[PDB]
Amino acid sequence: GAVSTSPTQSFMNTLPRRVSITKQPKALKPFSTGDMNILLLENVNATAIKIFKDQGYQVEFHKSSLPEDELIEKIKDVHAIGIRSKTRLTEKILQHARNLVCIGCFCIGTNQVDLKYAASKGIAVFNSPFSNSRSVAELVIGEIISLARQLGDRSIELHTGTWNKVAARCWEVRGKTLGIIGYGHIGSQLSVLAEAMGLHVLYYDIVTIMALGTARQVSTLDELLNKSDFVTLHVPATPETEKMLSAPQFAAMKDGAYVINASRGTVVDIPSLIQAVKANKIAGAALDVYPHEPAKNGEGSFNDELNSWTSELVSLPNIILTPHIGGSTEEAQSSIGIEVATALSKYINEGNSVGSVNFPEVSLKSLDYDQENTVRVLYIHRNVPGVLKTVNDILSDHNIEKQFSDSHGEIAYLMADISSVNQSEIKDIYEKLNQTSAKVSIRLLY
Amino acid sequence: DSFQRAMNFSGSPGAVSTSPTQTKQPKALKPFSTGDMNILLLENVNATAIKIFKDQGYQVEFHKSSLPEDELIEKIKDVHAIGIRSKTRLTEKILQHARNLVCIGCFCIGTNQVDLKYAASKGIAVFNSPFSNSRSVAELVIGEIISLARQLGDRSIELHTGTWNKVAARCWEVRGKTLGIIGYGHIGSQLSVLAEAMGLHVLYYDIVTIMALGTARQVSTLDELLNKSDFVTLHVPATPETEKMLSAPQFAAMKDGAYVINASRGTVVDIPSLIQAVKANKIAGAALDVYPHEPAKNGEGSFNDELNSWTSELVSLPNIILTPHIGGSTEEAQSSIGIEVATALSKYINEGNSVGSVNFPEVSLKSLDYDQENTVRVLYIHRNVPGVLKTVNDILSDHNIEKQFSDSHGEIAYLMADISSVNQSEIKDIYEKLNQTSAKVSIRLLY
Amino acid sequence: PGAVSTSPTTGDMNILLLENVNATAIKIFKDQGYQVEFHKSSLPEDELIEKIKDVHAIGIRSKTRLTEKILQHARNLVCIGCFCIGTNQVDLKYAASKGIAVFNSPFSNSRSVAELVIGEIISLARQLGDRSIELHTGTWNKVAARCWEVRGKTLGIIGYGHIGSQLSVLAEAMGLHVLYYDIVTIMALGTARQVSTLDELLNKSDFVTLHVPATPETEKMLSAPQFAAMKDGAYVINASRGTVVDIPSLIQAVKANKIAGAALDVYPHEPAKNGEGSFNDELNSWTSELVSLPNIILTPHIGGSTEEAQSSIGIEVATALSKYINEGNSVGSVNFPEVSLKSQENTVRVLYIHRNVPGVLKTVNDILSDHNIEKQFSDSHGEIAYLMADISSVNQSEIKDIYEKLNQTSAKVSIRLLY
Amino acid sequence: PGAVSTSPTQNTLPRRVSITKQPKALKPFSTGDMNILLLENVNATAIKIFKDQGYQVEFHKSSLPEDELIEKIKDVHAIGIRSKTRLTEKILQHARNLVCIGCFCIGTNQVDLKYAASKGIAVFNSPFSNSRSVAELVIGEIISLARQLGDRSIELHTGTWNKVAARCWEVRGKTLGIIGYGHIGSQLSVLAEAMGLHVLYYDIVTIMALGTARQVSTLDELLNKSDFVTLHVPATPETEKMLSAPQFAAMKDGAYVINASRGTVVDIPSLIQAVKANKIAGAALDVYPHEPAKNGEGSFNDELNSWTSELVSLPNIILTPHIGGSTEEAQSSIGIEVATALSKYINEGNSVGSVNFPEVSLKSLDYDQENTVRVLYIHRNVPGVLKTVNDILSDHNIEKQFSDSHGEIAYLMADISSVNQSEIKDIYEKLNQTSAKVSIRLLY
Ligand SMILES: NC(=O)c1ccc[n+]([C@@H]2O[C@H](COP(=O)([O-])OP(=O)(O)OC[C@H]3O[C@@H](n4cnc5c(N)ncnc54)[C@H](O)[C@@H]3O)[C@@H](O)[C@H]2O)c1
Ligand SMILES: NC(=O)c1ccc[n+]([C@@H]2O[C@H](COP(=O)([O-])OP(=O)(O)OC[C@H]3O[C@@H](n4cnc5c(N)ncnc54)[C@H](O)[C@@H]3O)[C@@H](O)[C@H]2O)c1
Ligand SMILES: NC(=O)c1ccc[n+]([C@@H]2O[C@H](COP(=O)([O-])OP(=O)(O)OC[C@H]3O[C@@H](n4cnc5c(N)ncnc54)[C@H](O)[C@@H]3O)[C@@H](O)[C@H]2O)c1
Ligand SMILES: NC(=O)c1ccc[n+]([C@@H]2O[C@H](COP(=O)([O-])OP(=O)(O)OC[C@H]3O[C@@H](n4cnc5c(N)ncnc54)[C@H](O)[C@@H]3O)[C@@H](O)[C@H]2O)c1
Ligand SMILES: O=C(O)CC[C@@H](O)C(=O)O
Repeated sequence: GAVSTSPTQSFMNTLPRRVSITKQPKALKPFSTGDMNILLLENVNATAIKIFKDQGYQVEFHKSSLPEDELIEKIKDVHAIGIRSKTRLTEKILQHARNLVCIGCFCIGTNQVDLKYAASKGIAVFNSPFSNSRSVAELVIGEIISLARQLGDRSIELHTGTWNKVAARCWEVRGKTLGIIGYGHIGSQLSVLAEAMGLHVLYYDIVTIMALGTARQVSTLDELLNKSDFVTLHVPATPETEKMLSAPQFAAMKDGAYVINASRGTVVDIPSLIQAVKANKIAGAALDVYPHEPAKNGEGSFNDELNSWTSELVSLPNIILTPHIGGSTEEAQSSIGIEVATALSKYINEGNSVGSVNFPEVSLKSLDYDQENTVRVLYIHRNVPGVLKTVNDILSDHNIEKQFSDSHGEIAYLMADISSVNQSEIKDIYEKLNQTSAKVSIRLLY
Repeated sequence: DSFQRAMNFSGSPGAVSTSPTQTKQPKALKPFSTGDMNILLLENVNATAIKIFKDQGYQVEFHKSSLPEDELIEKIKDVHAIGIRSKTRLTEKILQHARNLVCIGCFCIGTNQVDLKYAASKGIAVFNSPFSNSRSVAELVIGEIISLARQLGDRSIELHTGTWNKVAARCWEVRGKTLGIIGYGHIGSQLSVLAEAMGLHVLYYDIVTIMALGTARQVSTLDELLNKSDFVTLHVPATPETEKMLSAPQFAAMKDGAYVINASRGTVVDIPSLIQAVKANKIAGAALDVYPHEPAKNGEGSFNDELNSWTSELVSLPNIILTPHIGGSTEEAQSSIGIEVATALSKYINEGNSVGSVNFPEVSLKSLDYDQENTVRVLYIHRNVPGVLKTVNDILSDHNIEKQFSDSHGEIAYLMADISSVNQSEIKDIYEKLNQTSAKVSIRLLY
Repeated sequence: PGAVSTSPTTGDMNILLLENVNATAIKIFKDQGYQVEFHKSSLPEDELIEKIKDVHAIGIRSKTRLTEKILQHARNLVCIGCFCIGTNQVDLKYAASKGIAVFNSPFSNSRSVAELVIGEIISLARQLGDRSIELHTGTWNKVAARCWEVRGKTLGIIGYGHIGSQLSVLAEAMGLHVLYYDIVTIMALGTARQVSTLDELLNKSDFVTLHVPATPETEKMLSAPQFAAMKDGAYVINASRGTVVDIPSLIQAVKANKIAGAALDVYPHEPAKNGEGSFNDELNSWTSELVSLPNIILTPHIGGSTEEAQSSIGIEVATALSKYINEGNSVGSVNFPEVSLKSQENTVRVLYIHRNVPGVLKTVNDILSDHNIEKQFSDSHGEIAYLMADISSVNQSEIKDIYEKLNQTSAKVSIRLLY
Repeated sequence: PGAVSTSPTQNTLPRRVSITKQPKALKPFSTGDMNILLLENVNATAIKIFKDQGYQVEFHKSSLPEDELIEKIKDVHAIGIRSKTRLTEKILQHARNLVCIGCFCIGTNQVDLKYAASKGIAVFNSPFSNSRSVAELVIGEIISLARQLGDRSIELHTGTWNKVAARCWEVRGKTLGIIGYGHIGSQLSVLAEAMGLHVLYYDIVTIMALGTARQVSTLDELLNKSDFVTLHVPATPETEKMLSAPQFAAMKDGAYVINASRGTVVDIPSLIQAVKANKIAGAALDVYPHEPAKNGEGSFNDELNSWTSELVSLPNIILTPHIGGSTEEAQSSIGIEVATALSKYINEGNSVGSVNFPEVSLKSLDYDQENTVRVLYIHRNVPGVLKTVNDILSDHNIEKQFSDSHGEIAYLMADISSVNQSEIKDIYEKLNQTSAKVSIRLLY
């Protein structure tokens, strides 16, 4: 009835990637310490080895994990350690790590590390949560097509001599609808690929999320299950996602629809999927993840003793099974290398703990090249009253340009930039802070 | 002199200048011959075709496979149109018995299963569907690119037999990789756009200069494409030049750990040389939809050393995807073929329209309006000799001819004429006169 | 879809060009080797008569009247090019009666009009015209009130034809939502939506624009009741036809602050020529009223007045006349049957224009019966018909014989043989 | 002869709603109600955001005489202005309660930023809210100039019918040269491509193109190859008169010039001369070297800019009075940006995006952090102040703390737990009598 102001809101005025004309960051070196020793285990990617050697750190590399007694001896001298999933950094092991500044988990998982014990010794732990997104999104595009045309079945037939040309119930993916459960890093990336392959994209999330492209958020999962040809899961493991696709969800789906799970091994009830496929309700499925997975690669590893429905699952048509290869590419392993090595490096060189999984997240803008006589104090301490009183007293002869402290449990982390400090005064500040009683670990960068 | 004002002509001062630019209802018609229309459909044509024919009111007989030769002969005696696919062989042996047949539908690309020349000689028009499977093949390839990049087939076969084998080594994200398309035709150009959207660089080789879609680039030699591509895929016709165009020297021109995809034609790759390139770790994987020798029917021991001798060798190799000519085996493709060919046969029967025919002159005329009473359409198939239009236009000379179109194709020609103000007495007279001209091959009148 | 299911899917030829047709046309004709005479305006009737007695093709635009009085003297004329949409300046029936084919350019101005509208949308949304007129007379008047970003607003297109569908894609790219009303079901481009009633479009649109023909149904189709159906402070654009809007009712809707602005390219009465006192109360009585209103953009029928449009007309019509002369192709002709044939030695093409009566193909195909006819196409248009036949193995002696025989048939209107 | 190998690897989320813990809402100590004063007809979106916080809001459509402004500002905690209200030291000296200033506009020169910072007063503005509005204006002027729309309409409004297709063009296929590929330039780029123009841009920085725009290394390459040239640059000494006689000579015959950036960036006498010589076919100007302070009837004339009578007598010139950002949507977005900024500064102490202040903020306290106070301590960047402050707070655990400096001023923000109402008053009075203190608030 009246022309009127459109819904416009200022955060939608964006700017493309450009080159700053910044001032050179001052490079900072620790007090009293010599060479940084990095130990990398479990065949971390060469991108990581390179980033560390270019800093001038000494790097020791291993393709697998170490026996516990060998790991103990090596870890005594080491300043940073990179691991993946199979190295268990327990208190038994970390108690001997007198020099360790940080731990890199070159992977998503961090449970192999006793995070709380580590924090208690002032050891920051970093990981790579989102480095595998593109690899999983592409896997799914490939499985959509592969399921749509029963590729796996065709190839297995031909490899054993059966020629079975079938158009019945095989589809062009253009025009079909993809239902994405969880519009996160993977879900939103998959959305754009799926639209490019000519699918209509619906998504269900527990949060209101701005769509990419022409994807549509649906308010209930049953709308998504009702209207989707392909349903795919990109959710975390929570109690709410635990078995969130079970018999009633498969009944809500279309006859001859398809199910894809490269999220978490718990999110699908497999006995109910097996039964939905056997009833010809579900036309095919692709699983990358299972309730129980072997610890190592091997030849009889995937069987009825690991998951009891294995012999049933294997005997079904149009089932694609993969052994957790969602993120298993050279590009992903290489990006993890860069993300985590860069993270450890910024923590060592600048004290930046943003993205740490067990630590307060603290950082400060870099000092300029030309800020002569400025020191950065990195003070990890016990989260009790009276500690900033102590510290800011010790530093009170010098102007503090800026300072940031934050806490995480029983631990806290102060970072302060102080100006006009000569080398005599630096040694004095170090020894004073080193004999405070709240101190867990201290480092000064100059 | 006037050659400076000619190099500063196709160059310019600098001037703003013009950019480089660039209802009535159809009357439905029925033949003069009594007894309707029998359609025979073989080899499991799609339901879209069955529906189009029944809605015309034709009597339709449907079969899911082909017939023995003796059964096919007896059925074809009464039939007015026959739909087939690749495995029904309409030889002269069979078509000699087809006294009523007006047209043949090939619900597929190939027409070699039909003796097209014998058919044309009897005034039988043949129709097919060349370009209906394009999207289906392009999507197959996108899926095999990813599947090969990630060794999906190998992973699944392992797990189905109980082997857990997680591998990132030489498994890749296809974003950033380069796709080399050999043959930038209907399928190649479609695949190009998909591949860019999946974040591949696309190069293509063709024997002709073709305008790129998107930001694909044409390379002048195949070896440049083989040198620069991570994935190589073939979308070419079967010519003597494409016969074994990827052999040992082309695999040596390719990258270490590159990939080969062939959903074009069974002859275009030399398989013993591919087997050898894979065994030497030169080629990291391959997907084949088509083979030199393919079984005639689906079956359990059909794909073996007796059909192609290197079968047992090929199957024992890692990261090999084998499919049984399923490039165009989708519901959407089979359904579009259904509609294209059944619409074509239907317009040929109801209106005489032979456009898109593979063995016939291509002739058609605008539909007559609903309300054009007393108008007949003459469909006269004859021998392409002088003096035939003289004869025909004489026979019709008492009636105004609203329009007429004749065209020739070899020894056969096809006249189509719309004549107004014709009563039923005069119609029978025209029919019997045209039916006893000596140039006549077959005649039909629609009113 | 409650189950996964299938998805949807030659230097003898004299050309005379009048009224300043575009150079693209002059070039196409000279590259054929035709002799070309060009004029920037039209000719007096007596001069036109003398020139036309030898002309084989004539190009005109809107102001040259090819009456029977003039065409009766055109002994050589094969065809007429209208380098424009309109053809009423030509007596089409008399022309057809002499075997003269007439061609025009209906759809060459589509992009030019669609861009004009995108510009007027923005200009009206921000009162640009008013701002500039103010400043040109010294008034500084910065105004944000009721001025809008077009992003998010809705465009209502009446008539989703060549112009409407082109405008649709532009408007979406500028971030408008597009609704359209047409009297026919038309598949949308992009994410435009067809609305089943005009009143729904008027109710839901911020900008309303007209791209319809002049029919009795479009005659004054936007009047007082349609402006009442529109939003307060909505906008009206008419670059279709001068009759389609009731202007006194638009004036009244603007005066009542119902309509916030309007752009008109077309009027009920327009001057014949450019001039200084041409647009006034004697031409349309509401002129002084219309002019005194805020946020009204007035243009003098410039919707298709670009270099690119004039240039495309040049190419379309000159190519058409050229294919008619060189190949007999009459497809796109406005007053003639539409006939053409796919374009070695010893083949002739017979072009026989004749009276549409029985017995004529009998006569003609008799005359040609010593020679094989490879193909042949005849069609009719009223009292006239047009045969085109390709005959093989013909030497120049036999060609002259066929010509003289066809030239003395009684149904004949005009004949030409191409070899 | 090649080897397949790792691609060159370079993950966001789309905007989403948080399902965190409910933010604890915080109220200042010694203060009662927050009074907001809004001048110069700020948009209703701002009035609404402030009343929903429960602030008392006084609104005016214009600016105030200096003596009235002085009296009102004595009580006021936040003031919103636009370009014409001059907040000098003369006026701000009497601002005993003022916590912050909103500039509901891009410009902040009307405010004495340094004096303000010296009294602990944070100033906020809206730099980039007008981008889309300017980009659309330009698309409209491109078309309007290409078709001489303005000239046609002026003619008809006076009774002249003048149909012209000569040197009138479809913009499809033409080239747009964007000088300054910033917020406006990059937005315009995408629009222009959609209207079928080829886009070149010149910038002093390497900027990744949107779409199929192409960065050119020199300005004269852009001037040489463009049909339409448009300016979206800041006022620097390098942009001062950056289009003058030599740049117009580098441009195409019958090309077009658009300036909705800054009033100084084009040399107008040289543009007038290029148009008169038929070098430049048309121009649109939104901005001038001298502009009137207010709307009025004889404001734009030879006394303001001497070439006015010359400029106005030329064909195909579009003149607008600084309306690049004058839309409902732009004014409304400014409303939201600045009112939200002032509100977060008042309610949470967040000074990020401040133009004259250290940029400090802390994650919100949870609903269930009972007995926590937030200390907002604006002081002098001199040694020994954190010693004093962290001493005063040393009976309480500090959960977190962030101090940063900007010249002679610094700003500490500290979250302290387990504080009852007795102890809160004690901390306030101690911090209020520290010698480094400029201003202090506590939120609890
Ligand atoms: N298969 C593999 O090898 C592999 C590799 C990488 C990641 N992953 C897994 O994939 C999943 C997604 O990774 P990501 O980075 O995209 O996650 P993300 O955290 O970026 O996003 C997950 C999404 O799930 C949504 N969500 C949470 N609970 C939900 C619920 N109950 N219903 C619906 N939506 C819900 C969240 O709102 C969010 O949008 C995780 O489980 C991750 O560990 C697996
Ligand atoms: N696998 C299947 O089920 C299936 C399905 C459909 C089509 N096909 C086949 O795919 C192929 C492509 O079909 P299309 O529709 O895209 O064909 P098309 O005719 O449109 O394109 C083929 C292209 O190959 C080019 N070409 C020919 N010889 C070449 C050579 N020696 N080197 C490089 N380029 C060459 C041609 O110039 C042309 O541009 C054909 O063999 C067709 O039969 C297979
Ligand atoms: N101003 C100019 O200089 C200029 C230039 C070119 C064309 N035009 C005119 O613009 C108009 C549109 O031209 P076009 O090329 O798009 O024509 P078109 O014939 O392609 O489009 C007309 C459309 O309007 C629809 N329509 C007809 N009557 C209708 C009605 N009563 N209500 C709603 N829809 C109706 C038709 O079905 C069709 O889709 C015509 O009048 C044409 O002559 C003007
Ligand atoms: N007319 C109005 O009402 C109005 C409205 C909004 C903005 N503006 C003005 O428009 C301009 C653009 O605003 P914005 O938000 O895009 O600015 P921005 O700061 O995002 O972009 C300016 C761009 O200019 C580039 N640059 C700087 N100096 C340059 C030079 N000498 N030559 C070329 N490029 C140069 C910068 O690198 C940057 O990319 C500013 O002057 C702004 O004040 C005017
Ligand atoms: O081209 C002309 O002569 C102007 C009028 C023209 O628009 C027409 O009648 O189509």
